[PDB]
Parts: sequence; structure tokens; C-alpha cells
Amino acid sequence: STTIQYNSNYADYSISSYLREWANNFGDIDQAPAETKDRGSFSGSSTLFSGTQYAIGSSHSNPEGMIAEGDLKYSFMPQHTFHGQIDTLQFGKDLATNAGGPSAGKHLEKIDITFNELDLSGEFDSGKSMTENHQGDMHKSVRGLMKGNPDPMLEVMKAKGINVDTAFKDLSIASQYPD
Ligand code: HEM
Repeated sequence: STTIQYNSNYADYSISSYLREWANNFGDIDQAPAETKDRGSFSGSSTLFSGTQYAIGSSHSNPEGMIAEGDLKYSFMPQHTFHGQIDTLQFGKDLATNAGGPSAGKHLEKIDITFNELDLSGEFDSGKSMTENHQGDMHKSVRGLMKGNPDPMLEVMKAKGINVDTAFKDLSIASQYPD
């Protein structure tokens, strides 16, 4: 059921070439200066580590950002596992916070690509170990991206049957945003 909407500027990108470009600019969070690091934030001020939206911008002073929407959960200490389910995933640049400050949620001022009905899931079991819990699709794919590495996400997409080697122009599941 996954579909994709893309800005016309990316009609001649593929999922692979887009996410590589995006991830190379976003950069590896672990390599970032501590004082410019953005670990992301969840909407919904009653809960620091879960919510319907998770937004994260480059820790390397670049404008690249990503927004995930769904039933989003993060276990924080000590297993640091991102789990639940991502229905919609959006990439672009220039993350800005919504009216209301830090847990109001965010938007991208420049939206490049949106994945719809992504069904990107993962489970967390407090009785399992960290290395086991990190095997979930949702965790390893998003964690890869925050580490400037799109390969885990691309592998998930391919395993789903999504073609990542083809121009958005020429992907049956993709349609262009009206300019
Ligand atoms: C509100 C959002 C988040 C906050 C405030 C946060 C905070 C932290 C902090 C303070 C650490 C320990 C220091 C470090 O290793 O850099 C950490 C580690 C880590 N974070 Fe999170 N994080 C967030 C979201 C995420 C997400 C969404 C993921 C995965 C997709 C993630 C994955 C990890 C991993 C794998 C570690 C390392 C655990 C280890 O190997 O010791 N974090 N995070």
C-alpha cells in the first residue's frame, strides 16, 4: 500500500540516490560536535520519548531533516530502541518548530519526499537484550539514517517490494506534488 509523493525537483532522483544525498548531508550524529547535536524530538508534552511525530535535523549544521508520523516510541535508557510504527515518513530541509514550542511538533519548510502508508514497524521487548531489540526494521532503518547511513532503510524498502533504483518519475507508486 506504500505510495510516495515527491517534489518536482526530485523527479529524476531515485529513492536510493535521494536518501544517499540526504544522508551524506545529514551526517553521522555520533561524529557531530556535542554542542550542535540534535537527537530529535517527539510531539506531545506529557511524554518526552513517545508521540505521534518525531522530527530530527542534521547535527552537522546542515538543513537536512526528517519527520516520522505514526505510533512512535523510544525506550531511552538503557536499551535506546525506537519502536512502534511509522505510517508516514517525510524528508527535506529546514525543520521549523510549530507554534507552541518544543513539543508542539515540527514541519519541514522544504518538503522533498513523502512516504505514505510505509508500514515501517518494530517491536520492543523489555525482557530481550539491546542487540535483539535493535533488530527491528523501524529501529535499524531510522538509526542508520541518523548515523548518515541509508543502507538499512534501503534494504527494508527493497524487502517490502519498493523499487529504490528507479527515478520517481518512473515509479508506479510515486506521484509528483502539484507545484
Ligand atoms: C527524544 C529523542 C532522543 C533523545 C533525547 C535521545 C537521547 C540519547 C542519549 C542522551 C543517549 C546517550 C548518549 C549517546 O550515546 O549519544 C542516546 C543514545 C542512543 N540513542 Fe537516543 N535519543 C533520542 C532518540 C533516539 C532514536 C529515535 C533512536 C533510534 C532510532 C536513538 C538511538 C540511540 C542509540 C542506539 C543510542 C546508544 C545506546 C548505546 O549503545 O549505548 N535515539 N540517546
